[PDB]
Amino acid sequence: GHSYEKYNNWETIEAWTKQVTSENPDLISRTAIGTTFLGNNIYLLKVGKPGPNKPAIFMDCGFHAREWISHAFCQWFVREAVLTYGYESHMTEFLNKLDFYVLPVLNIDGYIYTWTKNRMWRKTRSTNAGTTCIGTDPNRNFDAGWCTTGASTDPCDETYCGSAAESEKETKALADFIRNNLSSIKAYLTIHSYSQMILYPYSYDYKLPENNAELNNLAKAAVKELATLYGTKYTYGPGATTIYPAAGGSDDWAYDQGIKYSFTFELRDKGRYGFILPESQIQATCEETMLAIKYVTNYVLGHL
Ligand SMILES: CC(C)[C@H](NS(=O)(=O)C[C@H](Cc1ccccc1)NC(=O)OCc1ccccc1)P(=O)(O)C[C@H](C(=O)O)c1cccc(CN)c1
Ligand SMILES: [Zn+2]
Repeated sequence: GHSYEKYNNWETIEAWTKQVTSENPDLISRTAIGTTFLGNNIYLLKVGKPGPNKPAIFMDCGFHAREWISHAFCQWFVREAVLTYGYESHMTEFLNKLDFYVLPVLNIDGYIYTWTKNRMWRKTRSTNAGTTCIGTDPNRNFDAGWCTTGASTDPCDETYCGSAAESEKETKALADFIRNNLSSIKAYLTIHSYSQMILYPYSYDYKLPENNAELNNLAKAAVKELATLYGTKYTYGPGATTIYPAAGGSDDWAYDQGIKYSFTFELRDKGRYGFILPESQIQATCEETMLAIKYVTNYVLGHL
């Protein structure tokens, strides 16, 4: 069975996407935007009060297989949305005025592998010609300074950038969807762990985005807001200087598509447990993260 305070395997998450949609058809619709390399369904949940000509925010989780708290957050977010709609004024206004496209698990094949074989797997599970080595790093697979830095051209490495930009069915599916909905998508949020950061462009180069002052101010406010709940401290900044230059990232790509608010989140913790964050921290992690996501949403809506 599904639990919002435990990590759920894909079979369970999948069943959840069907159930939560069935239980909230006036707030959620489920579509599939493609299949993974191993034929799993890439579900996308459209969360919001249905209406014509609505702007939208896109959020994905589960790019990297071992970052389990990421997957957990997308599920937590959906429940908060549906349970509080009509009662909490902000979320009610959010869902009335816009749609959240929530993609709960992008790299499903990798996620399954972390359950069945290797808890520390990161990449996809696609095969590579000429080698037994498996998988491409999805966050090096986008058309953003593709493979020019912070990436490997070797299929055996954890940062393999792929045979070409969007060589992975999963990243192609995500890019295709966003490209088809550019007119409506006003912000792109991509959830990772760990390190407690909010990153914004650019990561593929040290250059700064045209609106970097605004993004910095937005990130600073979001981290302040996050800290109010449990005191959790995040840092923030351009990806390249805040972690390290890394080309082919989905956040850089989305931004260069014209999506002016594009952020990567790195959730708890700072390395005590790392990727193996205990389920006992799921609730608190998700609750504080909600505050930052809602803050960003409120800002974006107020600046349409
Ligand atoms: C613990 C997290 C910070 C993950 N990092 S990781 O699993 O250790 C692998 C990652 C691989 C890499 C190679 C070359 C250049 C940059 C990054 N290494 C890394 O982040 O090392 C730094 C580090 C290590 C431990 C704790 C904090 C920071 P991530 O979510 O996988 C980081 C993410 C990525 O590597 O795709 C990322 C790095 C730079 C910029 C962005 C924004 N697009 C996103
Ligand atoms: Zn990651």
